[PDB]
Parts: sequence; C-alpha cells; structure tokens
Amino acid sequence: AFAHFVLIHTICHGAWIWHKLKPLLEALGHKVTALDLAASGVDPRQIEEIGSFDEYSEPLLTFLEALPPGEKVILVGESCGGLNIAIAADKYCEKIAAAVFHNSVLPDTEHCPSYVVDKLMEVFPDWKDTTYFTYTKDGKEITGLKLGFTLLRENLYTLCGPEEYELAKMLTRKGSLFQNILAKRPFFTKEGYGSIKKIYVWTDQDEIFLPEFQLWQIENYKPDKVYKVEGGDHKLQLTKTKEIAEILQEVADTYN
Amino acid sequence: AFAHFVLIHTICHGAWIWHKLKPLLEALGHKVTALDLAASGVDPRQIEEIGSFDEYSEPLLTFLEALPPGEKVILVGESCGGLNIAIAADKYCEKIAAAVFHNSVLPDTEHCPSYVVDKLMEVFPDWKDTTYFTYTKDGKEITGLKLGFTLLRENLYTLCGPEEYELAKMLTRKGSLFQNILAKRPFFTKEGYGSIKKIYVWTDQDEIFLPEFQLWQIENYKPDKVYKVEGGDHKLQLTKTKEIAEILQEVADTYN
Repeated sequence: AFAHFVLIHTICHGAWIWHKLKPLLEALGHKVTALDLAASGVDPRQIEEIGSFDEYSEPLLTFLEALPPGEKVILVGESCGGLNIAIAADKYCEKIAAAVFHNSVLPDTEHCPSYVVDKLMEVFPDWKDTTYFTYTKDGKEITGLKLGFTLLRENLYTLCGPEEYELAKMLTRKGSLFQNILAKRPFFTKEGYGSIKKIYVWTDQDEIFLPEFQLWQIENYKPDKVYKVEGGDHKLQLTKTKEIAEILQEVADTYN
Repeated sequence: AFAHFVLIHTICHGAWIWHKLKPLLEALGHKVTALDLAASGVDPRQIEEIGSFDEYSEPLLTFLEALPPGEKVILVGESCGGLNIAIAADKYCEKIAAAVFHNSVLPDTEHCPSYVVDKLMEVFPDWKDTTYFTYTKDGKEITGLKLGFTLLRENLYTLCGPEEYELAKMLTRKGSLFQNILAKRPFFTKEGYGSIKKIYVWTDQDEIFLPEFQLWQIENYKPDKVYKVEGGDHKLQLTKTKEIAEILQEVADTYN
C-alpha cells in the first residue's frame, strides 16, 4: 500500500533532516510532506516570536487543515516532534491513520504535557556546549537554546558522516522546548491523541535519548507496536534510512 | 600551505551547498567560512527587503570587515557568487589573496556590472518551471525568482544524488539577480576588483552555464589561471568535491 507520510523534525532542526528518507519513501510510491515548523529551517519567523509548543506547531496544523475530507496521513516525528504529534492529534485526530515516533518523546494523557520532557532532563541533564537564553512572549519567560556543536557531533549525529554533521552546523537554529509552557498546558486528550495508533521506533545506541529514557517511555504509555532498529544513532533517518523506510512501509500496510 | 577559504553560494541558495566541500577542505588543514548572504539559507531577511546586489552581499562585506589587519582570504564563488566577489573586492581588496570562480559569472571592469548576466540570459533564455514576481524597493521594481524544480533537477543538479536534489528542493528560496539594478550600478573598479588574482574553474558538462557562455567569459576577461574539471555538473562542489578541494589546495599554495 501507499500512504501520505508527514515528516516532523525536532526543535532546532528543519525539514532538511529528512533529505535522505523522503526520496526513499517516494521510491516506494508514497507521498511525502516534510514541513518546517515555526521559526525552523527556512520558516521566516524567529523563535522569540513563538510563545508555546502549540504556536510552534502551526505549520503542521495548517497543513492538516488543508487536507480534503477523507484524506488521512501517517505522522512521523523525531525527538521532540512527538509533542507536535500530540498537539496535532487533539485537533485533527480523524485525519491521522497512525503516528510513528522516531527516537521521539512519547507524551501521554494521564500526566501533564511536560511529563516526558521533565524525565528526559533527569536522564540527560548535561547538554555540553549548548547555550541558553531567555525571552518573553505573552507575558511568560521562555528558555531558548542553541544546540552545541560538540553535543551535535557526539550525541545527536554520533555515526553520521561529516557532510551530514556539517549540514547540522550550518542549519540548526535557536529554538525552545517551551518546557514551562507545556507544564501549564491542558492535558492531551484521551479522545483525540489517546485514540490514535502509536508506533514507537528506536535504537538502543541513541546517545541522547538513552535506553533508560526510551524504555521508560514505552513502559509509561504502551505503544501499539514497537520497532527496535539495531545500530545507528539518534538520527536514524540518516544512519539507518533504509531500515526506517522498511518500517514505514510496514506501518502503511498495517494502519489506514 | 593552509588558507582561509570563504565560500559564497549563488542566488536562491545558502551555505548548505558547501556541506560536502567544507569538511574536505578542513581535512586538508584549512580554515573555512561558508556564509549565508542576505535573505539566503537561514538568514532572517526575506528577499523583498533587499534592494541591490550590494545589499545582498552585506554578510560577506561584514565578514571581511571583521578580519583583523593582515589576514587574507581566498574567496570561492559559485554561479552568481562572482558578482558578490567583485563587490567585495571593491571594498576589501587588501584582504583578498585570490578569488576562485566556480562555474561562476566573471564580471569585468570595462563593461557595466550587468554585462555578463545580460549575456547569460541570451545563452540560456529558458528557465523552465522557474517562477517570477516583482517587488518594489528603494523606488525600483525588482524581479524576484524561485528556481523551478525541473530546472533544478535537469540543469543545476543534473548528476547529483537524489538526497542532494532533495536538499535543494527543501532549502532553495526566493531570490533575485537584481539585473536592472546592476545595469545602473557604477562599474567595478580596476584598482580594487581588477587587481585581484582570478582563478576560473569550470566543467564543459554544465547544463546551465553552457560552454558557449563560460568560454565567452574566459575570452572576455582573461583569468590568471583556468582549471577545467572533467565530468560532473553545475554543482561541482557536490559532484566533483575532491577535485575542487585539490584545485583549491593548489590555489592556496600559489597565491597568498
């Protein structure tokens, strides 16, 4: 079967992270959309204009709004993109055939929206040469970050080739987790986000979303299906592109 | 010898085009700066804010201004980046050890600044699925363009791999040649631009800067040295990365 995959990058990244996966999925016959979220990639906004994870998600929500009735998509989110998935599913659940989490945060419906982010920060507290700043938007102080190049090299892009790491140095931008805004946000709903099919893809060789964290997430909120990819790194769409495409094909053949 | 190379992308592109070449040059021991010009790559400006090729060049001029006395660089410009080189050399000639033209426009000092652009448009008049628009800035109507995906695939990225073409689809932005603004600009100066050493690198397999055009440029304004790279495509920094690095090493060993 063919599907329409919507690929969702993490904070400080953009659609460009999907540049290997997108053509491979198209060579299987799928439709693929790879979005820039607000203030990401080549989106014209700067992060200081953005006040919440929900505002950050606007390009995904606008895209979903534009789907004609009856058209469903498979969302694929890397790293913090699982939060974009949960936000999207609470507005457009009927348009989502399934969600695939790709070394991603896996929010739940029983705890506040920041819950898995709070946990991540306990498991991985030292972001190396990452820099931080604060800005104010909608009367709240937001912590912005710019991912450190050593962190990128050692922990996110560990096994990626030098030309891929170079792209990350060139293209990663200031972003935010909006952690304190998530902490005050209404919970993700059981009827919306809770109802979608959830496929969790990971590697135990991820050097930032460590096995303790990922296995904690799986136990916390049981996925419909789990795929463990052997080897690679945090950026499986770069280091294990073919394996990710094969998994996504199986998801397309399972959920519609 | 080691040099400091400053890599200068073409219109509608960004530093990302250099993502393969930059690490290779660093693996030879060089310093490398790959800039985003105004309204390019992840620069925060949109093209409609930019009124001339000189304003477009601001990040290159600001970078050169920031070099301490005595530090020289080798400029490397692809495609329309030769115009950025000429602009830069008329402000900071003393900071430029040499300029390398990489399937690039080669402006001169005897004709107005638009001269080689005007010629290019005669040799290659049909930009396929490229779209055009107009905006007004500083009381002049400027023609903007967005490079067509078929043009990108067939003429710029002809032999590049699908993952490279994907990056171009994702990251190329609206830009402008500022052709009518160039036509009215004061000529490039003999003392400044005319005095720098100029190395012309090309392939006769370029499907946009065709051999008639490139050989016309070489005859029009004799380079100090010409290197012809066999094979590849317009994006030699993607298809012939190693060959380009070897040429640049020789330039670093010749001009300081």
